Amino acid sequence: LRNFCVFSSVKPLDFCDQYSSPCSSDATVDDGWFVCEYHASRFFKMEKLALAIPDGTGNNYYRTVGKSLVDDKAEGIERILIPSQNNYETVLNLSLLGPAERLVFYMIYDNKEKQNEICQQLRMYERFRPEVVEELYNSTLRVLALTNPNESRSFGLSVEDDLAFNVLPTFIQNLIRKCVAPESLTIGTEDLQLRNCNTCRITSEGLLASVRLYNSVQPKYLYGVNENRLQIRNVLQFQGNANALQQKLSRYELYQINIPLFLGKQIIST
Amino acid sequence: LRNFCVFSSVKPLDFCDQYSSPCSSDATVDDGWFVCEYHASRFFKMEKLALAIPDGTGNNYYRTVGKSLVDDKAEGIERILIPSQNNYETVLNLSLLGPAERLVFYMIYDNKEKQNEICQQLRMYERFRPEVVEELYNSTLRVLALTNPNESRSFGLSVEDDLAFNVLPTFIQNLIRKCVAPESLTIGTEDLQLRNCNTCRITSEGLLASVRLYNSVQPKYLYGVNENRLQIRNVLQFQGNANALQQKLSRYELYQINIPLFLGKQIIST
Amino acid sequence: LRNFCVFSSVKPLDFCDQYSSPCSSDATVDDGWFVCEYHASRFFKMEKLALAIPDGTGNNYYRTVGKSLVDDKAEGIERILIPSQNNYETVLNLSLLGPAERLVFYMIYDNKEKQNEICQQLRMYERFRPEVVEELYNSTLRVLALTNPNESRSFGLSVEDDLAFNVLPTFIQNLIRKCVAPESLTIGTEDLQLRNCNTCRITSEGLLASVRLYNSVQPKYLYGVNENRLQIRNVLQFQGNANALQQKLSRYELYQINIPLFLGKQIIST
Amino acid sequence: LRNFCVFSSVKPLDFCDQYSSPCSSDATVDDGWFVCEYHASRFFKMEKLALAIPDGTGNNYYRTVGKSLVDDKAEGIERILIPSQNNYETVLNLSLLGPAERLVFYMIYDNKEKQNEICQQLRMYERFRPEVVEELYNSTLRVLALTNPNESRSFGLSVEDDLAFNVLPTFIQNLIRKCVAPESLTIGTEDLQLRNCNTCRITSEGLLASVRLYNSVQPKYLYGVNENRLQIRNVLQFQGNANALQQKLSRYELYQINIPLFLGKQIIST
Repeated sequence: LRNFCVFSSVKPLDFCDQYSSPCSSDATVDDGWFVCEYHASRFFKMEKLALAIPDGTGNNYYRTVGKSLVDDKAEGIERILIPSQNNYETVLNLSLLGPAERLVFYMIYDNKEKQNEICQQLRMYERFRPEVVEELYNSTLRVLALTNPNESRSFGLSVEDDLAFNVLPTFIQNLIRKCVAPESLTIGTEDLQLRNCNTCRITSEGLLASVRLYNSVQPKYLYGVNENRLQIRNVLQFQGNANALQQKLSRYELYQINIPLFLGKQIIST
Repeated sequence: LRNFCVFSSVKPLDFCDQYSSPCSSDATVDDGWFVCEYHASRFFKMEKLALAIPDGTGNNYYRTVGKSLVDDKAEGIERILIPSQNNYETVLNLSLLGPAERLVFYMIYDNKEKQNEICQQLRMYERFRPEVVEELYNSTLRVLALTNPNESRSFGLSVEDDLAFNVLPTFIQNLIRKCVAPESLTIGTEDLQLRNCNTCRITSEGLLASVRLYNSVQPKYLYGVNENRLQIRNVLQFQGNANALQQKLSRYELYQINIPLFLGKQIIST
Repeated sequence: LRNFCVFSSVKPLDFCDQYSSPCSSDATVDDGWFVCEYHASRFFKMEKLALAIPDGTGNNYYRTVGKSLVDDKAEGIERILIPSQNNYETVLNLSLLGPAERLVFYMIYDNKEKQNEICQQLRMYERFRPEVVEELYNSTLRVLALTNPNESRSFGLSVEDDLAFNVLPTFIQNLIRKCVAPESLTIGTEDLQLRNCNTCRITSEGLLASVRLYNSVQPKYLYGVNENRLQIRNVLQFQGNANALQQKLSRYELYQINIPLFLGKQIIST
Repeated sequence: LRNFCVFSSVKPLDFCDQYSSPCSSDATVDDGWFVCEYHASRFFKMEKLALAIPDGTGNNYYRTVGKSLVDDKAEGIERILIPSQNNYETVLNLSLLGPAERLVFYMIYDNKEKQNEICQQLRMYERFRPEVVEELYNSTLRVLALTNPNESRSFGLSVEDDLAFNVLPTFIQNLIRKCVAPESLTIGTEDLQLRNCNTCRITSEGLLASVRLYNSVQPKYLYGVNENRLQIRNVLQFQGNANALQQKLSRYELYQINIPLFLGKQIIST
């Protein structure tokens, strides 16, 4: 598979003489997410980060961790990172999306009736090109197949967290497992406390950025804005020169104020 | 003051025809620590980091935060970042240090009797050069003068934390204030939750890295090691190629596993 | 006989259009083992070594000695070099092996009932090629025939060692005699003390590497390992440059740390 | 020191216009013996061998071990490897050696009266060149200085072995320590059983090859023989062709029949 993104198979059904998928350059690497950084940012509101664990000899074990794009001012469903099967249609706005993306989302969340309804309603597009549904269905199925199943992963000390996790679809479970790093990682015979505090939570509505931590990240795929419209809203600004703002302190190494997803514990077998 | 480091005035008392202070390049910037990064790393086991707070217009307010160099395997006094006046002599090993550094440490912690004893015992060095004690005392005094005193700073919800903080010397109090960032910062009219969890603690023995978080930082001033001696100790290593170690994931942006000092809350007045 | 290995006659019963035996290049020399070095390493966990005894004129008498591949960390049945008829099925894992190898092992250890059962159960393979059992049985029988019987060989000063040796099958007895060198060899009229200490033992469970000597041998047929799987286990390493590790001493002739099989005494008649 | 051999300073006292020391090529490496392989073979009847201990990462720790040149037919003082101060004069035949070698041996064994007597008797050679004794004495002293002093070394389970070892001179003690390998070596936290049996012994007469093991080593510095003289002595020879002598078995890797010096246990600190 040259492109591992589950949304890479989405194409204009009407006419595709020359179309390029919007997947980013990371869609060609098998990091286990099966979602490119562009699509993850667009849908699940997160980016990818690499976490390196050293051993003592000079070898590094690498892991993926999600970086939350949710600001501290977001409320309600705006703080939901990955929606669950109970509210994915409302959170992702499936009615507004195109039929191909809607079918892909239905197949991801395992809605057989919706899958059949969309497939039967999409047959009239066969009159344009004879692979409107066949190749899309096959590609999505072969992408989802790779997600099917002494390392252990716990997502909280409470039973309700485990119940919320085990009712999610297999693709969603794999995405959450790959995007959420453990607070404490037991590797070999030693425990590494990556963080003593959590930043995300798993509930009946999916994976949410429950903690309202301050986020100062600049998205590299969601930075578009309409300059033609006039926006009138109060903000706060600083008065002073470099002495008052202490601009010289910028010469030091900057501490990034971001929100990586940390929750639960992980056991890595020998 | 071209050099703001309190230890920059320490010179060989016997002979100083051509001597260069070991202060790093950051000793010439007035960041409020009054201790260079080299000396802070050597004594208080921490480095300097810059924290930027945006406003909304495009201006950044900069602050200093300490980065802990204490590993999770350290025990007891090895986890003490900044010792208090009760145990600074034992923690810093004053009996092993030179007379000039010992006098500087005595003056920092306000031990008048020790100051007078060292000054009277150091008079025999006047026979080499007539400024063995005078210029050192004057420089240390003028450095300490700058540390003398609606912004507020709380270092915990418990009374004992405040009692431990207010019994420290003025220089130590200023260093702790400059090196420890607040968990939540109330700026203007809004609260920014920099971190929901703490990484350091203030007790009767000073500022300690109480939380045994995993540290993967490489000191840039304490990396020396004797290769001639043979060291025999068990460690853990990873077996596998790039596929097993997932080296390709290194192409993503790395999340730094370090321990910045976060504790208490801060109120910044308009 | 171009190939003297007893396991060289094992072939895929189903289809053998182009099959090459895994016997090593030493299978074509009649050293008396009747087992190639590859198969000896695979089953009995030993390699072949040559021992030369000079006379005084310039002629050398050559003998074979087994080199143990068992490490000092092995425990229990992992230290068994050549299993006896009491536990050969468990040690060699006959239930996991193919029917041809199982039949060969049954014939080696003289289990007539198992031989007949396997021969009658293997008749259904005659429908593929008409020599599934006939040629294999004939080759194994003609190989075993060569092993049938004032030189003397003692395998210990205790009676139980002799009792353990004399209850073994003829093929196993010949293999042990050829692979185990004497501690003291009486040749002509003089005794040569090859070794004052023993390295192997013969008991009711066969020939075992009883002595937990350190083994630093690298097998040349058992060096395969799966690099795709991640292995997490603590080991010990040395810190230091060539001066600390004394790498220059590598210019001298190296003393090989291996475990040849030495036990008992041998009398060679004129 | 370009040449670490203690006997390298021995020169013809009468005339040295063009003289080359008989030290071998290993005299320029600081292996801790301070005796070249040629001189060790000539006097103490042993050669040098390298022993490599692996760790688990890929680094090897190297040690020196003595290889005994004493045959199993030697008797009495012919089996003495390193003589002690009680019988070094008789074993080494000091009365037959030259004055320079005799003085070097006296200084090695710490015989002050003999040293002074030889130095005063060697003054008449000052009339040839003015450094007959001065440079030799200085070189021998500076060589012996390097031998002066949680690793531990035991040379037997009996008290008499320790008493015999501790009464030897410092140079002899260092030579025995460097040339005798431990039977069991405790490195780090694990024990490596290099050999379960000993090959040498330490007694009141020094280090001896007590065990009459068969030796088939060919010395590379003591192979000279007078072919002009006729030697008449009975030996044993083998009758037969390659089939009777089993010359084909020479194709296997040969097991060297030599006698490395193994005795006691060694503890290597971290």
